[PDB]
Amino acid sequence: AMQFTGKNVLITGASKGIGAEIAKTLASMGLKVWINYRSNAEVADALKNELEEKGYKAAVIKFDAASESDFIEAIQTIVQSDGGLSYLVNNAGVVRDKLAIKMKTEDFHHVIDNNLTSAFIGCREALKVMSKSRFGSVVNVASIIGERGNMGQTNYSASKGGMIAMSKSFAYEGALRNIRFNSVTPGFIETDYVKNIPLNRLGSAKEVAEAVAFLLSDHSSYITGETLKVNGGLYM
Amino acid sequence: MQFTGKNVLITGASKGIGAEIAKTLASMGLKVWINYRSNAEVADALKNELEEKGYKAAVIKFDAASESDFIEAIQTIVQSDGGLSYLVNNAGVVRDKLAIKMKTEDFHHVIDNNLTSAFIGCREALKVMSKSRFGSVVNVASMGQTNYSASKGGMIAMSKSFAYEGALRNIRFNSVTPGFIETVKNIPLNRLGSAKEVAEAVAFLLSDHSSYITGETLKVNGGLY
Amino acid sequence: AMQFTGKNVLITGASKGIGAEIAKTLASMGLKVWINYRSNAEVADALKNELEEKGYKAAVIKFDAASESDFIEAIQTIVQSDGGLSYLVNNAGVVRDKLAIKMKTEDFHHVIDNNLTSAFIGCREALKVMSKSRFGSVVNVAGNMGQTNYSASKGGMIAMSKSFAYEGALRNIRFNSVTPGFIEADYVKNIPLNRLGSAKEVAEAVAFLLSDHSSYITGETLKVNGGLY
Amino acid sequence: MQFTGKNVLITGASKGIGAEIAKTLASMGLKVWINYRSNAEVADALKNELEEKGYKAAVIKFDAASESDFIEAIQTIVQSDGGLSYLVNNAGVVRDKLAIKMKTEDFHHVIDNNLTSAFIGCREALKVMSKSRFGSVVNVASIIGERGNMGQTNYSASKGGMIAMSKSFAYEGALRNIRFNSVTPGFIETDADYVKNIPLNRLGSAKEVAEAVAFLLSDHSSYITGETLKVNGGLYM
Ligand code: NA
Repeated sequence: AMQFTGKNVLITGASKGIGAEIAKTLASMGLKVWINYRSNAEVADALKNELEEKGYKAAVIKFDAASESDFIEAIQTIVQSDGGLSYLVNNAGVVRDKLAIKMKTEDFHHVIDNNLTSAFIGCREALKVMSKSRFGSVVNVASIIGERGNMGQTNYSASKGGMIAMSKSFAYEGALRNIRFNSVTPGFIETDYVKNIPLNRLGSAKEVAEAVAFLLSDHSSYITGETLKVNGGLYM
Repeated sequence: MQFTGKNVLITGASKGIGAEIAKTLASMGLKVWINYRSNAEVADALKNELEEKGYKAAVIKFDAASESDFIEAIQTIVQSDGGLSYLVNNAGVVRDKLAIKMKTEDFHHVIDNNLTSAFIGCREALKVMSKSRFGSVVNVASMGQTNYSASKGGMIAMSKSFAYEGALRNIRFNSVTPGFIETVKNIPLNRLGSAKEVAEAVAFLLSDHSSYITGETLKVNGGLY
Repeated sequence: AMQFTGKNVLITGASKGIGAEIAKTLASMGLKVWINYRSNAEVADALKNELEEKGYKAAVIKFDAASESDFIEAIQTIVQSDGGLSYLVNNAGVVRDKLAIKMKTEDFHHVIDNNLTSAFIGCREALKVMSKSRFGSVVNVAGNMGQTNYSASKGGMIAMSKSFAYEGALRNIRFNSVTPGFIEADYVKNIPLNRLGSAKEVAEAVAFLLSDHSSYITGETLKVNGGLY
Repeated sequence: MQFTGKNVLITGASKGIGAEIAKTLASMGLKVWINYRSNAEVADALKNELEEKGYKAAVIKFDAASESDFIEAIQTIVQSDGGLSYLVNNAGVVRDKLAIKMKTEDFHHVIDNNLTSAFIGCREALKVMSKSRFGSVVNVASIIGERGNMGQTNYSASKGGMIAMSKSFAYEGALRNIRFNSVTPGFIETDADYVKNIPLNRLGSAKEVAEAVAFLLSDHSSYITGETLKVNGGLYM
């Protein structure tokens, strides 16, 4: 177990895939995890249950990370239960791949609001809530697409490129008060194209999850404004 | 510089950097289309200035953030000129504030005006330049700047994705990232850049001289980054 | 304690500063540390002793990392004592800042040989020795006014490490880099975190990149500079 | 393109990319100095070709890896032309090997020929251009230097080093308006398994690289220093 001065963590879009592993990983290292879900209570509750059965601390929380007012409410709820919030992971993300010539503005906004605006709101709240205690760490989960572009993903790459850039700006603003901001850019993660990956396999959600954890942990305390690639050598 | 193409649309071309891009490109033989959003007088004075020097220039009102306006404007150009070879996404605003003071509206305002606008422009470029299997497109960039850095980081990333999508049809996409441009201690060249210095880098990236260059970001900042 | 599938680690220039902390940190997480020194046996022995007195596993080993033949001999020695080598840290490094117009070729080579060539040799040997067992991780510890030679050697190291990452990838030998900033107030003013880093903070990022935790990470550079770049 | 400066030295200018840089720059009115190491005939044939078209050109023998040879050669140019406004460090060799097969001598061979050579050139450019408070210098590197490569631990090292080093030079020349920049070519026509990963779906010409070098030297890029310009057809973004 990595070392955490903080006690709890909010993970957006934590119901499944990468968000679910981040919750597992961080729970296994002694943090109380808050598992944000948007729609399905049963999946999120089953995850919470699974973690409790292993002796870890976990809770579920319903909101839409793209909604300003839902995100503010959800933080107020956490501060009320736990006394504060030390850690945050902006993971909420959707895709809507189309060739640009076919893509409508609505398709572009849809991904921008759900991926970038959501991270802006989360990061803003983190700064509000973590400044009081002069301690925090935030990780934005982004993608290789945000660094290198992709055919059919003008909107995804825009939202991830934006997230990466934005996170650095936050890093500047949280720095004096020891609130760190960093990004992670997964490559191809399980859940053909393996040939272009030097490690010659897909990454697990776990491998991403453990890099997020490092960046939240005290081990990375002189690290802020960095992007950590977790892509098997696909992009260097 | 050499241009296979014949004309260019520049968004936010009334003044500052956009205006210099128009001058520069007009003096190198391209017919420039000068998009303005609000002030007709400044745009028409620019058009006039360029005409009086024997260059070819036109003016066009539309809001680059508006999908339907951008599509109409291109239709207008295609109708006058037969097509469009070059495009410069320059439309851009700032609204600096510390993130804790910043409202969602402040964030969207910059996103829609800077990033969404470049998306639309790029999309239309692709539609209109594919037919003729030729084009070049330049996306111009612009503590307290979470919204600006988001929109510009996004633009840079998005442009690369466009570069992928235009590549087979020889439609290049590239970015320029100006530093402090005239409207110093941390700038190695120890001076502000002129709008002209930005404008000539745009021109290179549109010119045939940069024909093996796509998906790139060109910094024009005096060594500041 | 972070998770290590591997058992031992060689650290070049481990006598003092950052190299010494990498040794302490990794020793405390259960790895047998090999403490390379070039000249002073006493300081290196005192470190080894300190770590053994705490119940950790540690050894010292004399060689010049810039020397091809010395480095090969030393690895042979390790393989022979421990059965193999799972981890390596190229930390051997010098500076010789001067303005380029005053800098001689000898000044440039001096830094290149001691920083870049040394890392090449270490990385090459890592690949030879780790390929048999299809497991390993390697960390290279890496512009500016007055530092044409340093930036050259560090830019090179960073680029070279990626090439290594390609070559070790099929055999699950990962290569990564770390780029410390100012490590222990007018220097501090340009650092967003507004303080110097400790050797520990660098040492723990190295450890992560060696640990199983970073197993899908290769060819990456990890900045440990407090937001300075 | 517009050049305030009047002449240019290009290292390894006999052939390939270096030759095209010379042709390009000659056709835009610069007096070009064509460095060669070994073969006089090829360099002379290039000079001849350019003179027959009414351009200004000279040949100059030296090894860019040798400090003393490079100093002499600049002294020669200053003596003929009054100064030197532009420089292109292009001298470069390859010696690909898998690292486990590579000897230290193989590593140095590329470092000395590619990186040390650029360091010397850049150093001299600074000495010779400072007096007149004007200059531009381009280090021709490679995509390999940005992304690394299987079998090119020594090439990448030397190009990664170049790109980093050039920025340091940019800092040191900035007050005196001496700009330093790099170019990183991708796969350039070498005399369809390479081509499939290139979005533009073709190899670049030596010309397309040559014209990017020219831009970076030209007055058109006067607010650009410490930058790396990729000329790789989208292969790396
Ligand atoms: Na061309």
